[PDB]
Amino acid sequence: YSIEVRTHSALHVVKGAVVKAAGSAAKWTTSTYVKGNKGVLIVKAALELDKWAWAAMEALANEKVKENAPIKIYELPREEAEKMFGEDMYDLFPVPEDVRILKVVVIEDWNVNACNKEHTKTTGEIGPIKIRKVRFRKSKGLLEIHFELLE
Ligand SMILES: [Zn+2]
Repeated sequence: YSIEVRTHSALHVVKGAVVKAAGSAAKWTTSTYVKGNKGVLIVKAALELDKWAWAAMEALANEKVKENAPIKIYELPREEAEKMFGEDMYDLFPVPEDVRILKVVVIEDWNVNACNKEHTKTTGEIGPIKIRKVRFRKSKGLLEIHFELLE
């Protein structure tokens, strides 16, 4: 696999970790990016989290990785997808109304996201995930998770 394919799959794993560590008050992604072996996940955060969160997120992310869980894909009609997954599968960008069929990524009881990119078949292929930075921006109610993979 491409390092960026892996880093991108890691976004899904890391997102799930953030939600598990912080609950549903940090579950809406505003934006993300992948550059080589590095990725950044930014989510809306209603609350500042405790001193254990950063470490908790990294631990949870890596645990999901060794679990080597399958990264499922459902390519369904938009209406069926929305019924099956709800608004949860969307990020905070608009998905043109003419897109009537969605590819949605599912890591069972971890993360659900409408995404048309390539992914690893399982979480184990991602390798160790390292979170070198977590920045909470109080006034904007935004939480940034910076992480990186091994090439
Ligand atoms: Zn994706």
